[PDB]
Amino acid sequence: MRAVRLVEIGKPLSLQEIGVPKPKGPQVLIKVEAAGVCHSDVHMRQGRFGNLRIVEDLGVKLPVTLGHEIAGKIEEVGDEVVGYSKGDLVAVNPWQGEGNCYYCRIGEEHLCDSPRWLGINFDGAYAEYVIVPHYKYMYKLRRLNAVEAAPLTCSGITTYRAVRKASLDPTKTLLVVGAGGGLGTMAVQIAKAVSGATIIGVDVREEAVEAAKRAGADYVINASMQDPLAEIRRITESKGVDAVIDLNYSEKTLSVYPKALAKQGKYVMVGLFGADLHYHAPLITLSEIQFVGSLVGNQSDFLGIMRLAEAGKVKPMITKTMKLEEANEAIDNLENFKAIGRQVLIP
Amino acid sequence: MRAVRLVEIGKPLSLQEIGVPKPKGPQVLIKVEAAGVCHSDVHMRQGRFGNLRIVEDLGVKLPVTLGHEIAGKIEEVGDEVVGYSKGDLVAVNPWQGEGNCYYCRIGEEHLCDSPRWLGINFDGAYAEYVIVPHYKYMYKLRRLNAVEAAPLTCSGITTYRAVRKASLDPTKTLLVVGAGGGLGTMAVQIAKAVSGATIIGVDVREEAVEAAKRAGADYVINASMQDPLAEIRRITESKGVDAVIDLNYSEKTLSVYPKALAKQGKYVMVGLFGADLHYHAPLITLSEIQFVGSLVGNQSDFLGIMRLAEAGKVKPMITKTMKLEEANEAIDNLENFKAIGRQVLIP
Amino acid sequence: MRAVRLVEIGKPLSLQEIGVPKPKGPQVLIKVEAAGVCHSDVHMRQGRFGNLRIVEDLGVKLPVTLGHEIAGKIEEVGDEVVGYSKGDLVAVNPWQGEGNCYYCRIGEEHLCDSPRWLGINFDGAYAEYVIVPHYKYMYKLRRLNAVEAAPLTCSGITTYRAVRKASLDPTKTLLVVGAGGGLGTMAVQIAKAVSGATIIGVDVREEAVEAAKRAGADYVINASMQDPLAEIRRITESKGVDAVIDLNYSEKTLSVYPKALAKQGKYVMVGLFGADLHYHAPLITLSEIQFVGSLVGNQSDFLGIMRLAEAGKVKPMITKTMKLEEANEAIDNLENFKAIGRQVLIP
Amino acid sequence: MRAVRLVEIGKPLSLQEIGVPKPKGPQVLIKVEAAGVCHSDVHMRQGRFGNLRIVEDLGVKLPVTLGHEIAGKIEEVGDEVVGYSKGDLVAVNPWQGEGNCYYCRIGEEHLCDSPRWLGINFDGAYAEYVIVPHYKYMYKLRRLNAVEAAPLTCSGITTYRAVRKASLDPTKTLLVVGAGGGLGTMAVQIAKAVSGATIIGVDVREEAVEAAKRAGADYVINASMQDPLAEIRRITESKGVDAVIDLNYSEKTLSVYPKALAKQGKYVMVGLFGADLHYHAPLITLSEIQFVGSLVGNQSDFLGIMRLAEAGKVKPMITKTMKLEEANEAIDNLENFKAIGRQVLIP
Ligand SMILES: [Zn+2]
Ligand SMILES: [Zn+2]
Ligand SMILES: [Zn+2]
Ligand SMILES: [Zn+2]
Ligand SMILES: [Zn+2]
Ligand SMILES: [Zn+2]
Ligand SMILES: [Zn+2]
Ligand SMILES: [Zn+2]
Repeated sequence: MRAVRLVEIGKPLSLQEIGVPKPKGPQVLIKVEAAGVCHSDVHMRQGRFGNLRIVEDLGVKLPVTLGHEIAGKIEEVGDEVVGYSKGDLVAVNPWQGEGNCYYCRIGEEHLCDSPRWLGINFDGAYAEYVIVPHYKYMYKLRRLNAVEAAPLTCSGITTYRAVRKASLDPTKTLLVVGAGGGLGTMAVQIAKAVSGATIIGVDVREEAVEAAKRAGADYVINASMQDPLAEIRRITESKGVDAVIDLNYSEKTLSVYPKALAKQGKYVMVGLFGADLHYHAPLITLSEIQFVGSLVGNQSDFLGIMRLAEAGKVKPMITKTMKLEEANEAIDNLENFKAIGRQVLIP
Repeated sequence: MRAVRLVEIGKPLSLQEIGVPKPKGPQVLIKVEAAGVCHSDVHMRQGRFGNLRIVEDLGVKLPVTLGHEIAGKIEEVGDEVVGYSKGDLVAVNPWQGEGNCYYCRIGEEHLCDSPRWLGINFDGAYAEYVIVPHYKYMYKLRRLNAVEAAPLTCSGITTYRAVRKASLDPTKTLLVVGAGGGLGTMAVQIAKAVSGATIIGVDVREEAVEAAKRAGADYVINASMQDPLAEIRRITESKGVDAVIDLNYSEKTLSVYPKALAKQGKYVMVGLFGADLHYHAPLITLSEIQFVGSLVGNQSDFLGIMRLAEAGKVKPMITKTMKLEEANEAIDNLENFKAIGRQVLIP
Repeated sequence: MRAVRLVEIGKPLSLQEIGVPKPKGPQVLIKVEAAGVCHSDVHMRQGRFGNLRIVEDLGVKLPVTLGHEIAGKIEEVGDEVVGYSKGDLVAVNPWQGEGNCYYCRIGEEHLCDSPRWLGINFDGAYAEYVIVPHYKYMYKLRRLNAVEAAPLTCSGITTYRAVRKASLDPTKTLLVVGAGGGLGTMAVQIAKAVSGATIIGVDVREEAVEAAKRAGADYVINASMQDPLAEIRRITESKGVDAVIDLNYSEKTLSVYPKALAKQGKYVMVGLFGADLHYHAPLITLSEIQFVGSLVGNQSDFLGIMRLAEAGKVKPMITKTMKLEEANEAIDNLENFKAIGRQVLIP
Repeated sequence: MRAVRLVEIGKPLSLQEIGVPKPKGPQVLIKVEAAGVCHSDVHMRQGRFGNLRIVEDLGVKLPVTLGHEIAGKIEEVGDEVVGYSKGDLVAVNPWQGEGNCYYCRIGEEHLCDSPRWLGINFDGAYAEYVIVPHYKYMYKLRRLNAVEAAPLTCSGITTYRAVRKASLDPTKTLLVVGAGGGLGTMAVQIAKAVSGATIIGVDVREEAVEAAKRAGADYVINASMQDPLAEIRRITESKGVDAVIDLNYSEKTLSVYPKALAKQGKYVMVGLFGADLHYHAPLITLSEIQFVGSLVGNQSDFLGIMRLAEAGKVKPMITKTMKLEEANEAIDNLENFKAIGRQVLIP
C-alpha cells in the first residue's frame, strides 16, 4: 500500500510502498477514507510535538506514517474484536494509553506515561490502510461521513475537553478567543450545545467575527475595532467572564484576556505556542482565578464529541480535501498559514 | 471602650476611647477575649490589602479598628438573634458578604462584590467589644477557648480552603511548601485529617522539618540540605505530585515547586506577596497543570475548620498572648520577622 | 389591602382586608402583578405540605396569606436595601433560609431547619402587596413580564434543580416522564438548554407527545401505543438511560421507569404524591443506580432558571390569568384536574 | 495444577488436576499465595451472584475455578507485559472490563457490559496458578504480604468505593451499619483515614461494637440493647446522619436506618441480600435524600485502597489461613455463619 512517512527529520515526508499489516487479537484494519492534516503535523515533520522529541521522548522508531486524524471503513478485524464488522464506518481516537500507569487507571488515557499516539509515535492514517491497536478506540459513524468525522478526533476532542474544563453553567459567561477560526467556531458550537452559558466570541477580522456569530455566539467582539476588555465589561455588566478558552494562545492573548476574568474565573489555555504566561500572583489569589491547560482528550471526551456531532448538535469543520500525494503540500500550507480550512486527505 | 485603630496610613495604630456600639436586629455584640494578629496586619497598617486601598477600593472611612481574628463571649444580642445567648463563647467568621451579588448567591461570600470584612474595612476586634453584623457568622466554642480559636478564623479557614482546592484523594500526593511554619503545619494537619492523600512537607531549617513531620507529614524534605525535586521525584516514582499548596509564596518558590507537579497537578497559591507567576505556556497545556489562587474562605470552610478543631483533629496554632496596648508592638515583630508564634491580644 | 388567606384548614380561603406592611431594613415591599397558583396550594388549603402541618411543623400562625409564586413592582424599599429601586419589576425566590443552620451555611437555604417560605409559613402573594424579607431573594426582570416570571419561582427553580441533579453531560441520555405536561415540557426545555444530553420524552397521549417534541425532545414515546421500556431500550441500544426525571411521580411511574435506568443511572423524583418507592435492593447495588429526591431549590438554582428565562433560552409556562378573588376557584380547578395551564392571579 | 472448581451447581466444589495456562501478550500467570474466601462464594457455589446465573448471565462455561480475592508472586509474564517481573508479589483487581463499552470508556470498568470477573465468570484463584487477562489490573506489594493483601481486592475496594459514594467531609457524620464485622471495620478505618467525618458505628453484639470503636468510630451503638435511632438523634442533635453505609443490608436494616438520615443524606447500600427497599416517596423529595447502590470498585478505587494499605493508613483484615483442599469447608463455614475472620486459602 502507499503511505506518506516521516523517514528523516527536517526532510519532507516520503511516499513509500509498504505492506498492509494483518490485524490480530483486538486490532482492527481500517481502509482510510479520510486523514485530517493539522498544525501539529507541521511541528511533527520537524521531529517534535510541542517541545518533545518523537524519537527521544515518545520513542518513535523512524520511519513512521503520520496522520492522527482518522476515519474509514473496517477492512478486517482481529479474532478478538467484538461489536464491529467489516464494512463499518468508524472514526478513531488516536490518543491511546498502555493501561497500567496512573492516568490510564483513572481514565485519562491521553495523559499516559508511555503514550501510543496514532500517527505520532505509531503508524497513522497517511496511508491506504491503518491498524488500530484495539477496537475500543473506535466510534461507529451513522450520520457523519469520514471526511466530516476525521477532524473531530483531534480538534473536536480538544475543544470538547476545553469546554468541559471551563466549568460552565447557566449562571456563567464564557469568552472564546480567536472565535472565528476553525478551533474557535467549534468551541463556540460545543459550548452552545452543552452548557447554557452566555457565549462571547472575540476575534480580529470582520469575517472571523461573523463566523463566530454564525457558530452560535450570543455576543461577538471585533478586537481590532473596539477595546475588547471594555466591551466584555459592558456585556457582563462589569463582572467579567467566568471562563476564557484561548485556543492557540499567543503572547498577546495571554497578556490581555486574563484581565477579562471574573472572580473564580478559569482561563483555559489550549495549544503549543512558544509563549510564556506572566501574571501578578496577588491578582490570582485575590480573585481566586485559575489558569488551566488542556490538550486533546480522553475516551469519555471522544464519546462526547462524537455523540454531539452524530446528533448534528455540532457541525463538521470547513474542509478542503486533497490526495495523499499532496501531504507535504498540505503541511507546507500550514507553515505559511496558507491553509484556509481543515485539510483532509482522501483516497 | 478601648480600641486600637488605624486612623492614618503609615502612622502607627492609635489607642482610642470610643463608645460601645448597640447590637440591633441580627447583630451581636461580642466582648473580645482574643484578637489574633497576623502578617496581614503589617501590610494593613499601610492602608492596603494585597495591592488595594481599604479606603478607595474597600471603601474604608478611617478611623477603622483592626482585628479580623475574633473570638469572645456574647455581651448582648439584637432582637432578631436566634440560637445564641449572652455568655456564649464563640469564634467569628470575618469574611462577610452582603447577600445580593453573584458570589453571595452561589455561597462564596468571601468573594462578595461589596465585602464586609471585620477588621479590614469594618471595625474589628482590636478593642474590648466588637459588633458582628449577623449571628450566622459565629461558631459556638465547646472544646476550644477564645485564644485557641481566634487564629482559626483566618489561618484555619485559609488553609482549610487551600486543601479543598488541592482536590485531594487517596490516589494522590500533596506537597506542602513551608510545611513547618504556622500555616504549613496547619495545612499538613488538615490534609492529614481530611483526604487520605500522601503528604510531603518541605521546609528549609531542620527545626521546621521536624515540626512538619510532627504535624503529620508522611515525608519531609529539607530544601537547605537536599534538592527537593530529586526527593519528590523518587517519593512519587517520577510521577510528581498532584497538588502543591504554597502558603505565603515568593519569587523563589514559584520558580521551583511547579516543576514538581504531576500531569493534572494543581498549584494552589495562597497569600499576597509581591511576586509574579512566570511559566512557559506549553508546559501548562502538555501536562494539564493548573495554577489556582485562594484566599480566606466561605461559610462552609469556616464550618469545616471549626468542626475539625473542636473535635481536636487539628491543633491550635502556637500562640503568644499579649495586651491590647501591645498591638503596634505585635505588628512590629511581624514587620521585622521577629514574631515567633501567633500573637493574640487579650483585652 | 385585599389579601386572600388561609384562615382555617378545610374551609376555603378567605378574602380579607388587611394592612399593608411597612418595609424596614433589607426588606422590600412589592406590588404584586402576578401570583402563580399551583398544585401545592391544593395541599396547602388543607393545612398540609407533603405530609407536614404548616402550623405544627412550619410554625404557621393563622391566618396566612398564600402565594409562593411571586412577581411584581417594587413599591417601597427598606433603608438598608441596595441595588434595587421603586418601580423595578422583579421575581422573588420564596424558599428562604434564616442563615445560621447547617443547610444555610452550605448554600442550601431551601433545606433550612427553620424555613421562611413565602406563601407557606409567611405571608405570600395572594394580596395586593407582599413583603420580601431580604432584597437578595429578588431578580430584576427585563425580558419577562410578571405573569411569565412568577411560575418560574416555583416550577422553574424546581425543574432546574431536578435537571442539575440528573448529572447530565453529552455522553448521556435522559428520560423525562410525562414530558408533555407543564413540568415535563419545562424539564425537556431546560435539559436541552443546559446539558448536551440526548433527551427522550415519554407521555401517554398523542397531544402530550407532540408537546414534548415541541419542547425539544430528541425522541418521544407514546406509552399508550408502544411499551415504553422496550422503546427506551431500542433508542439507547440496550444501555437504558443515565437519568430519569419524574416530576409529580405517581405509584405507576415509580413502578415502571426505574427499570429503564442504565447502570449508575439517577432517578430524580420530585413531588409530594403519597406513593412508596419499592425496589429490589440487589438491583440497586448491582447497577449502582441512585434514587434521589429534589424539591424547590436554592439561590444558585433561582439564578440559573431566571438567567435562562431572561435570555429566552427556556420559555415561560402556558398560563391562564385570573383575579385575586378567584383564588379559591383556581385551587378548585387544580383539585378537579380541570386546570389547563398555570393559573396566575392578577390583583 | 491443583484447582478447586465449580463443576456443577448445587454440588460442592471439586478438586481437579488441570494444566497451567501459558501467559500470552498482556496476560500474567500468577502463583497464588493467598486466595481469600468471602460470602459471595457461598452465593456462588449456587450458580448465582445476587440473583443472576454465571452461566446464563455471565456466560460461564463450567467448570469455573472460583477465587476472586487474589494475591501472589508472578510466575510468568506475557511478551507484552511491561513494568512487572517474575518474582513480583502483587495483588490483583478481579473486577475487569473489556474496554469497548460505555462503562469501560469512562473508567468504571467494574460496571462493564461484558464483565470478566476473575473467580466469578473467569477462572479464579482457588488454584496454584491463575491467569490475569492484563497486567494493568495488578498492584505491586511492598509492605503487605499476600494474605494481608488478597482480601483488599474485594472487601477493601468495596468499602473504599462505598465511602467515596457517601460524599463525606469534616462537617458531616457517617453511620456505618454492621460496623464491627470484617467489612464494617474496614469501612470505619477507611472513613477515618480519608474523610474527616464524625463516624457512628452500629452493630448488634458487644464484641462487634468494641471492634468498631477500635477501628476508629467516634461513637458506637449496640442496636441489640438500645434504640439506635434515638441514640443517633442524640449524637447528631436531631440533625440525623449525612450518610449511611449499610454493609450487607437486610430487610431489617433497610426498614430502620433510612429514618436516621439527615436532609440530603445519602444511604449507600452494599451487598446482594434478597430484600426490598420500601420508603415513602414524599420523605425522599422533602429531604432530598438519596438511596445509592455500590458494588466492588473500579481501577481508581483499587489504586486508592492499595495505596492506603501499603502506607499502613488502614490495617489488613483479621484472617484465618487454610489450604486449597478446605475450600468447601471455608464456604460451609460462611453458610453456617461459623466463620470467624476472613478465611484465606494458601495453595
Ligand atoms: Zn490534529
Ligand atoms: Zn498509561
Ligand atoms: Zn489573619
Ligand atoms: Zn455579595
Ligand atoms: Zn408553586
Ligand atoms: Zn437555615
Ligand atoms: Zn470477596
Ligand atoms: Zn466494558
